[PDB]
Amino acid sequence: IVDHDERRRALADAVLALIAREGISAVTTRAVAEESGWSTGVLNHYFGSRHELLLAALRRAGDIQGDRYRTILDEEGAGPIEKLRNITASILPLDERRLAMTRVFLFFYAEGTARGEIAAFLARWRGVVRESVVAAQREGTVSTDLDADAVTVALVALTDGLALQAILDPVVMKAISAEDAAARCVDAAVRR
Amino acid sequence: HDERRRALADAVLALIAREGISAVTTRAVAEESGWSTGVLNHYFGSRHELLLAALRRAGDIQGDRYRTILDEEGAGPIEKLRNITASILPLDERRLAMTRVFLFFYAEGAAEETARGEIAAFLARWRGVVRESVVAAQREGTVSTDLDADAVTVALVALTDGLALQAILDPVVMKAISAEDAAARCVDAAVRR
Ligand SMILES: [Cl-]
Repeated sequence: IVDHDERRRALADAVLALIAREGISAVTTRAVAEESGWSTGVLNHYFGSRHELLLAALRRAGDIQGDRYRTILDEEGAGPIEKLRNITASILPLDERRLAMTRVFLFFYAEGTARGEIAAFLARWRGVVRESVVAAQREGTVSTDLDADAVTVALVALTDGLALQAILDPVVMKAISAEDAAARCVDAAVRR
Repeated sequence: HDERRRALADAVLALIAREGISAVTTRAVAEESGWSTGVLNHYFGSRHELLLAALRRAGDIQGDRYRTILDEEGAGPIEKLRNITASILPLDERRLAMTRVFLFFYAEGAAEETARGEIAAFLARWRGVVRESVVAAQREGTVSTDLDADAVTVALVALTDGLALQAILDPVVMKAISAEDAAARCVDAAVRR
C-alpha cells in the first residue's frame, strides 16, 4: 500500500517539516500552503480539516519509518542484536525526522481509526523486533527460555516510554542522547 | 472551598475512568458530583481547567500511594519497587483515569509549557521514589552494585509508563500488564536481575 500522489506526499512532508520546526500547534492549512507553495484551495480539496492534515503527516511519518526498517534489516553483515539496536534508535526523537514522528504520533495517541494508523504502526514495529529477537534466540545469543513475545512487548514499551518522555522531559532527553542508549534498551529487554 | 474543588476533581476522574476524556463536560461533572453547574463555574473557568484539576488530583492520590508503599512494615526495597510499578499500571478505575488524563496532557505538553511542567514534576516525583528503593536494594546487596541507580530508575519508569500508555489503546498490552507478575517482571528487566 503506497501513496502515488506526489503532491500529497509533498504536502505531508511540509506538515512534518513544520511539526519538527514549530510544533503541532503551528500546523494550519494556511501555514502549510505557505510552506509548500500550493494554494489553500489545493489543500482545502485534499483535507479541509487540520485533523486530516495532521493525519496525512502521521501516515507519511509511518511510511518513512517502514523504509527505515527495510534499510536496517537489509544491511549486509548486521546481526539480530545490531538490528534491534538500530530499530530502537530509529524510534528515539534524536533528529528532525524522529522528532516530528514522535510528536505526530503522540498527538494521535491521545485522540485515540486513525487509532487504526496507531495500531498498524505498533504492530509493524513489534513485527520487526519480534523477528530479530527470534533470530537472536536461533543464533543462541538470547536465552531460548525467554518468551520472544514478552521480550518484544517490553522493548517496544520501554523505547516508546523513553521517546515520549524525552519530548516532555529534558532529563530523559539527556538520557537517550547517550551513545549507548539503544544498546542499553535492547540489553534490558533480552537480558544482556 | 478547597475540599469542594477536590471532590469536583474526583468526579472528573470518575467520568474519565468510566467513559473517557470526551465524557467530561460541565453537565456530566454536575451529575456525577451532585454540585450545581453554578458551583462548578465558581471553581473552574473552562472544560480545560476541569481536566487540569483532574490531572493534579490524580497525581496527588498517586503521591499518597507512594507514601503508603514506602511506609509498609516489613516491605523490602524490591517489594517496594514492585508495588510502585504496579501502582502506575491501568488496572482499576483510579489507575485507568490517571493514565488517560496524563496521556491527554502528554500530548498537550508536547506543545504547552504549563502542562509540560506538571508532567515533568510527576515524572521527577516518581523517579525520586524509585531511585530511593533502587539504591536501598544496592545497599542491601540485592541489586547489582555495578548498575547506575539513575539509569536503572529512568529505564524502569520509562518501561512502566510505556506499558501503561500502550495498555489503554492496545488490548494485548492490557492483557500482558494484568498478569499477576507483570510488575515483578518490569523490576527484574530494569535491575538487570
Ligand atoms: Cl495501586
